Amino acid sequence: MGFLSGKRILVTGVASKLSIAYGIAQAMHREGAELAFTYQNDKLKGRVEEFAAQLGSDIVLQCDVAEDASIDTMFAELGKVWPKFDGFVHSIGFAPGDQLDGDYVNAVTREGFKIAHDISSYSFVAMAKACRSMLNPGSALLTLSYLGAERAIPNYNVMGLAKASLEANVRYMANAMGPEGVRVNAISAGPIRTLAASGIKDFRKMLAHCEAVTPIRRTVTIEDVGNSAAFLCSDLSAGISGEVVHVDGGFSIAAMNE
Amino acid sequence: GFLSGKRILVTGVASKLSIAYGIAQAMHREGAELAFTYQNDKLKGRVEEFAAQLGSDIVLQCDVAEDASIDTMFAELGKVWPKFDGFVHSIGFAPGDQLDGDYVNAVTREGFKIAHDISSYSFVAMAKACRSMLNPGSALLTLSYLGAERAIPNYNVMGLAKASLEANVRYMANAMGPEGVRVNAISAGPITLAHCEAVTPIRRTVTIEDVGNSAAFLCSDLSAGISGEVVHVDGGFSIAAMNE
Ligand SMILES: NC(=O)c1ccc[n+]([C@@H]2O[C@H](COP(=O)([O-])OP(=O)(O)OC[C@H]3O[C@@H](n4cnc5c(N)ncnc54)[C@H](O)[C@@H]3O)[C@@H](O)[C@H]2O)c1
Ligand SMILES: NC(=O)c1ccc[n+]([C@@H]2O[C@H](COP(=O)([O-])OP(=O)(O)OC[C@H]3O[C@@H](n4cnc5c(N)ncnc54)[C@H](O)[C@@H]3O)[C@@H](O)[C@H]2O)c1
Ligand SMILES: Cc1c(C2CN(C(=O)/C=C/c3cnc4[nH]c(=O)ccc4c3)C2)oc2ccccc12
Ligand SMILES: Cc1c(C2CN(C(=O)/C=C/c3cnc4[nH]c(=O)ccc4c3)C2)oc2ccccc12
Repeated sequence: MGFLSGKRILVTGVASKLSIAYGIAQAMHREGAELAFTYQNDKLKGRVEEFAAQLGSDIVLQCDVAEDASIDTMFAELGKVWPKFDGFVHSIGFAPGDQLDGDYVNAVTREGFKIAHDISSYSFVAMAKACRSMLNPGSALLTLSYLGAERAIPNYNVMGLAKASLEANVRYMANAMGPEGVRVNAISAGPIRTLAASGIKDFRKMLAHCEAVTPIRRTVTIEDVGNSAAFLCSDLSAGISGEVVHVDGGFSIAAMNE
Repeated sequence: GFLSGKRILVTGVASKLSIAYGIAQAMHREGAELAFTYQNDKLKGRVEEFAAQLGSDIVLQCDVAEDASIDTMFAELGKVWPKFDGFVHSIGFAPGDQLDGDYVNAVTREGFKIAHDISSYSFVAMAKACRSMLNPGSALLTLSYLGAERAIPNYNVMGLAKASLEANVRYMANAMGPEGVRVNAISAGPITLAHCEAVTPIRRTVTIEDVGNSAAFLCSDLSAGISGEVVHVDGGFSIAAMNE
């Protein structure tokens, strides 16, 4: 048996085969995890349904985290099979295309601010509220974050005015939920390129440097991420709640090279 | 007067107890030329009254909720300070509702939006609206708390906005640096507003004067080498643990 044997985990944000959350799933299922899957809208149903086919899970349900009701009804349907389950993965994030443009001050708008903080940050706790009662004792939550949340990176702009908002969200959550036997963590992924660079400019060159400058001299993979995520979602990490773990190959710990 | 020859806009004065009041008090003390904002017909009275005390009387109606109010105040200010050297962001809100008991239970969609909207977005928003009036060696400032960095019971969604705000500060500095603008936050300790003393290194809380003279400094050219920085004016409470 692999660990997270015995566990039921819901995994959000699975757009593709190179979708990171595809990695989180892989690692988990590879370790005998029974999963469940949400898709955003009818456009992604497909499709993700098939990926869940691959990973041996029936459960396939719409969930547009913009709407409290959609999250409610999602979980309600999920309860039909999983009266209880053991945590979910939050690999959701968005900010209107225009938002991640050039100069931050220029580009950022109240609405772009609103959406980015709603979808990449609030949504995570939104889900936690709706399924709080459905969490077994010893279940864990995870969400995915970036170094933007910690530092100013061009054309990331409002994204971590969000990821920072989301980074604290982790903490307060982990704080409110421990008493009842729940751990909230987050992985600071390096890059790692998936459907997200669909608003990120300058990307082709962006990876090489920072590959020559990462302590390990390669970018981390959806496997590398999937792998720390599965551990952070398994009982092996029983003593880790409220921590923002970096999986960037050590990128954020170097400086001035070369 | 190490702040002399400078024109700074202070927001968020509402009482003698206000942080912004000590900031202004401290700022005039160092010969700064000051301007103020009110947010209510309520507040207009007191703010105007303190204006006279501090020798200035640029006093304008500004509610950071409305992108429109914002630009009109800046427009009105440009008439008297066509250009100036920065502003203090002593604002924060959560319709709370929110800062009572369990975090997850308390928090709501709207509540998350409103906190973030006023406590964090406002700060950049103003910055857009006066980009153009900012003289080189300008300084923006905002008042934060430790709840950004650590989960304080009952601070709840505010923590997340300050987190977002401090993020915001780092970005703003980075965007505005090529034009001589510095941005910083004071992570102030406990003291309008809304027993660390035993655990605090200096064995007392910071005071409006403490925070005052730091703002002053951060907004003067004496703090020339500091930008995008969250200075903990909390008496070293940030950095200690388990003091019996
Ligand atoms: N290098 C990277 O790509 C990188 C690095 C660090 C963190 N992250 C984070 O990891 C997560 C996954 O992004 P990714 O780029 O790896 O894969 P991705 O870009 O395919 O993930 C995007 C997901 O956003 C979701 N989404 C957007 N709006 C939604 C809504 N209203 N309702 C429901 N779902 C919605 C979709 O379900 C989609 O699967 C994001 O939170 C992202 O910020 C990515
Ligand atoms: N004293 C403390 O408890 C403490 C400690 C650390 C940090 N802070 C921070 O300092 C800042 C100021 O708080 P304070 O303690 O000085 O008193 P306060 O919170 O009463 O003053 C805040 C001011 O915000 C203004 N305001 C509210 N909504 C507004 C809007 N929509 N548009 C424009 N202005 C608006 C009001 O005029 C008010 O005087 C806040 O950002 C707070 O988070 C306060
Ligand atoms: C790597 C890397 C990233 C990672 C982190 N991931 C994201 O947060 C993506 C966010 C995002 C946010 N909003 C978006 N909106 C869109 O319309 C299309 C794609 C889109 C992506 C991609 O962001 C960077 C910004 C600057 C430089 C490098 C990176
Ligand atoms: C409080 C509060 C705020 C802002 C002002 N900020 C603060 O000054 C916060 C101070 C604070 C916040 N949390 C704290 N937590 C503690 O446990 C003990 C000290 C402590 C102090 C939060 O905006 C509001 C809007 C409506 C209603 C209440 C508030």
